[PDB]
Amino acid sequence: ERKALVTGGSRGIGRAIAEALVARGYRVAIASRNPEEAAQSLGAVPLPTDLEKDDPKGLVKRALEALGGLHVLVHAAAVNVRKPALELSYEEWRRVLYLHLDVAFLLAQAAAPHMAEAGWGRVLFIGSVTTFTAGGPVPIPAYTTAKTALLGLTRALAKEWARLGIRVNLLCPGYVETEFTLPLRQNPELYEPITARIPMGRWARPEEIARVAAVLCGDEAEYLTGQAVAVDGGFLAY
Amino acid sequence: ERKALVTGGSRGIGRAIAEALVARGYRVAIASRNPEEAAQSLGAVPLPTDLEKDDPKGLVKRALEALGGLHVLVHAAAVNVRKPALELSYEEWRRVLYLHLDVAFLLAQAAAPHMAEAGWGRVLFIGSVTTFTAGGPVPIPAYTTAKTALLGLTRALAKEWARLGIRVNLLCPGYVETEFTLPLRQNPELYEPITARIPMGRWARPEEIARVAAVLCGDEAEYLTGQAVAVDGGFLAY
Amino acid sequence: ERKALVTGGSRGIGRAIAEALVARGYRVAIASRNPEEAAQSLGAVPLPTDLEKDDPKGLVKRALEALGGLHVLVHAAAVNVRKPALELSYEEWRRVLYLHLDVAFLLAQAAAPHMAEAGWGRVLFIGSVTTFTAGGPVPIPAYTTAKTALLGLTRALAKEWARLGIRVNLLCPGYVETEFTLPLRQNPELYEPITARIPMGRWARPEEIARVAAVLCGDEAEYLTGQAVAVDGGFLAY
Amino acid sequence: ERKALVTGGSRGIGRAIAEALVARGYRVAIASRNPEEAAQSLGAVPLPTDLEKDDPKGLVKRALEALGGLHVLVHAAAVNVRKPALELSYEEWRRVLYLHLDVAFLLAQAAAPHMAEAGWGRVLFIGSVTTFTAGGPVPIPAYTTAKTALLGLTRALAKEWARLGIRVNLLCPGYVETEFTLPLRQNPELYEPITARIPMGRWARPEEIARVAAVLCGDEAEYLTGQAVAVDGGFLAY
Ligand SMILES: NC(=O)c1ccc[n+]([C@@H]2O[C@H](COP(=O)([O-])OP(=O)(O)OC[C@H]3O[C@@H](n4cnc5c(N)ncnc54)[C@H](O)[C@@H]3O)[C@@H](O)[C@H]2O)c1
Ligand SMILES: NC(=O)c1ccc[n+]([C@@H]2O[C@H](COP(=O)([O-])OP(=O)(O)OC[C@H]3O[C@@H](n4cnc5c(N)ncnc54)[C@H](O)[C@@H]3O)[C@@H](O)[C@H]2O)c1
Ligand SMILES: NC(=O)c1ccc[n+]([C@@H]2O[C@H](COP(=O)([O-])OP(=O)(O)OC[C@H]3O[C@@H](n4cnc5c(N)ncnc54)[C@H](O)[C@@H]3O)[C@@H](O)[C@H]2O)c1
Ligand SMILES: NC(=O)c1ccc[n+]([C@@H]2O[C@H](COP(=O)([O-])OP(=O)(O)OC[C@H]3O[C@@H](n4cnc5c(N)ncnc54)[C@H](O)[C@@H]3O)[C@@H](O)[C@H]2O)c1
Repeated sequence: ERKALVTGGSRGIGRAIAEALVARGYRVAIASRNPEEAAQSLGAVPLPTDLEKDDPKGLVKRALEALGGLHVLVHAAAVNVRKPALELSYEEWRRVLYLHLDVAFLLAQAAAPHMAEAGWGRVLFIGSVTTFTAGGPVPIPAYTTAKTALLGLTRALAKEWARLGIRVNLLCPGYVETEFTLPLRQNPELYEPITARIPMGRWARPEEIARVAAVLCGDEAEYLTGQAVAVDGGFLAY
Repeated sequence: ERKALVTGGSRGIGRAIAEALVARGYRVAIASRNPEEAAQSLGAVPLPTDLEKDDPKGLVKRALEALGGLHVLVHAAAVNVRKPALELSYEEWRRVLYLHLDVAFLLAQAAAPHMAEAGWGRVLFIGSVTTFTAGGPVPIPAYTTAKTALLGLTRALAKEWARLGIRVNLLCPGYVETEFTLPLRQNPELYEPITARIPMGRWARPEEIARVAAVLCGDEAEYLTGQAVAVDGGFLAY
Repeated sequence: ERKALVTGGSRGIGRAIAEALVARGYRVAIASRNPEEAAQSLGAVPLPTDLEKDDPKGLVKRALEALGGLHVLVHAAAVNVRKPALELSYEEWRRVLYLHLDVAFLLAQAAAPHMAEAGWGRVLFIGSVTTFTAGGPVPIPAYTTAKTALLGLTRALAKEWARLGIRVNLLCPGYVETEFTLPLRQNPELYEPITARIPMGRWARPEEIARVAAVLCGDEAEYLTGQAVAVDGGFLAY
Repeated sequence: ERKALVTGGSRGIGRAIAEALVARGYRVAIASRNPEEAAQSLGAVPLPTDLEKDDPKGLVKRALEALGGLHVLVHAAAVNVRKPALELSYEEWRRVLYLHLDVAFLLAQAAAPHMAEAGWGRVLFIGSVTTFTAGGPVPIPAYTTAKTALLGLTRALAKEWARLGIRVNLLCPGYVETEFTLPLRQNPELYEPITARIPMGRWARPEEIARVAAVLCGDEAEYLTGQAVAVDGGFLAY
């Protein structure tokens, strides 16, 4: 019955979220460049797309048609350029901000009318501990800016769409074991100082993050909107 | 199998949380001055106590004995003195801070060893939108101070007990329909300006708040600790 | 002796900041489309530019040449498209994000080497109460997103440039009497609900905001960096 | 002309603040157990008191009489019990909360009428990075709770007293070189992991913190109230 679109649903956190939603009985479509294999394994509809180039409006239209509706949107598609501000080019800055922020806006804007028609919707953007900090030993100014910007977008859309039955929140994972953060794990000068600040003493498994994502995509969030929810093993609280 | 103690479990939010936990299969004990009737209706163990006077350590000991263990602690017992700072006496200030904050510390401190023995625990303190604001048109300086203090306590205990398998979080409800907030609802100069700032356009039902409380008292919060989670219909985001 | 560039220095807050810096003995250059008259009145160097189109790098180069150095950067140039998310076009979204955020990054990136050479620098971005909220009754999703994004950029640049002697902060004014907010003041449904939330009971004068801006552009901020400083008459605290 | 009372004014940050206020032409009184020597060196009026036992109301009365008025209140008196929550006794918990929080409330409550009579006042509470975190490797749950509670009190009093001409803020210093933090500096396992997170790469000198305190005790803060201002060398932003 609930129809969901998960971008970045072929790997890591996005895949875990798609998995959790399927487990809840949702009909799910995953979008990535080569989603076929993961979709078949997952029991989801594959929607091939390059979100760094393709019109987000088109993906939402394809999702609506493929699923027979659209109630949930999760934007997990990931990219990054880990360079200090003085080294980063404007092109690289825009590449990161476009996929993380602009596409978030465009996807949500396109999906909202469908959720409104159903009188129920859930938009879940993915933030980071960098929504509240600058990444510590890691040089990620563009990413930090984009993930913090998402909290403003979250509040803004939540405010405007609340009466339409749509809830908009920002899931902020801590340090999770996925391919995206391999560079962090392979550099002791990055991994050790960071992990020393995680009270639980370990990084998260994608499925542990997805447990909370599912909640934010369900009836549990009926009165929860315009908020960031950090699932970081205690990192920010340290 | 999971054993839970819910103070303030005979009415409002606390009762709704106790209800939600029983629905999850948890064995629950509710503590309030006259919990008998609610406990029988709820399917919970009654633990009569006046938390404004009785040693919190004693209540935890009684809960452990009554339930055959203790994995979850929810402190919802409520009181307030709605007077401006210049009118408030030190006694009144202490009355509010004691029940909301000191008792939170004492209950958690007493419960932690039991959760640690089990290798799994959940502590849920109850915050407020006043954990982030001063209550707007309502004169509640002591309450605001206590609910904000709880976020510091939440971070502190989460940091220290993470390795013991205990998660500590602060559920921050927005404006909820309970007896505690009747004064707000019966004064147009309070109710209208506040409600105009709630994007969803309505106050919450206790059960809607409890849906999230249950999550924070379950496996969904395995990697979620030291955080405030606001369930306010968009109020803070407005 | 300290050389400062203030974009948006011909009117409102930017003009007040330029004024305050000149009062501190700083040599100031103001940038706007037609800065001549204000510059002459102010005792500042005029730098004509259209920051919605002209390469930010070029403006910084011109400022360095005009002032004989560059130690302080204040980005106050303003624009907005007050339309709800579902009405806003991607072009309009980009127009707001470009001037408020992208240009902030580009200007700071270009100015940093000059501040580093001097071993002392101050970057002051201008945030808003929308860095922490969604603007309440005002439909400003793009602006909210940009002003919140600036806090991430502030933290990121502050972290990377601290050792170079540069401090980076975000001054977040509340509701100020300038031409930019005239639309808010001329609509009772906007002005009254907002002002009712300002404890001081009145909007700010640009010079009152500039008093704090000057501090963040001086030696007082030697150990203050990567922070937002809200000057809002108590609005956020309400 | 402006009269100020600085508790904890004989050493460290409090002394530096008293010094900065005297430099601004304020008539200052410092309160500590043995303030005589520092007061004479400082050019301030000594007010002997043990704030862990003596009625705060009495100190304010003595300050009013000694200074011929009272416009500014800075509460820097310090104490701490660095023990984990499970080791900490309720007495120790109360000792920390009383001096840091209860006394802050009592002093401000007593001073407000004097500031109101003058139509101008400044209350400056002292927070910490633990107003936003749990202290990292340092076991300070009571202190963390108290310093976070102060932000709630700050917002609450700022809201209620804004119309009286009083501004109330929370100065949150990072890691400062004073006797109070010697234990941190003498333990490599504490000092190194903490300092590695300070972008500026060094701890602050008390006078650097006082530069900002003075601003919050002056006309610069005319429109700044109910806020925390962190002066931490970039620690929180890291
Ligand atoms: N890994 C972490 O520790 C961590 C922490 C906080 C936030 N996040 C956020 O979580 C989200 C998921 O990241 P992850 O770690 O699971 O990454 P991942 O590398 O495991 O997965 C990235 C997904 O995005 C997809 N993708 C990449 N480029 C794409 C494109 N051009 N078009 C469509 N899809 C594309 C991939 O195919 C994949 O399905 C991101 O928004 C990321 O910034 C991750
Ligand atoms: N109602 C709201 O809108 C709202 C919003 C944010 C936070 N909260 C918080 O939620 C919690 C619950 O409040 P609520 O609105 O459900 O209140 P409520 O009046 O509905 O219930 C209060 C509970 O505390 C109990 N209680 C009162 N005094 C007690 C004592 N001395 N010893 C033991 N138990 C005692 C009552 O018997 C009852 O079970 C509180 O911590 C409150 O501050 C409420
Ligand atoms: N007015 C408020 O209540 C308020 C509140 C919070 C934040 N702010 C922020 O403060 C800053 C200043 O706004 P303000 O209210 O003083 O506005 P303003 O209208 O008074 O001044 C705007 C300045 O930007 C300049 N400008 C506009 N377009 C430009 C362009 N294309 N190129 C170069 N300069 C251009 C103007 O010429 C002028 O000097 C902005 O960043 C704004 O978002 C304002
Ligand atoms: N040192 C830091 O790195 C740091 C960081 C953040 C916040 N703070 C806060 O700054 C404030 C000042 O601390 P500090 O580091 O300058 O400490 P300090 O040890 O240098 O000075 C403490 C002051 O409090 C006084 N004092 C102690 N007990 C007293 C009592 N019973 N009655 C009256 N006065 C008493 C002392 O005599 C002294 O003047 C405190 O509120 C502290 O928690 C300090």
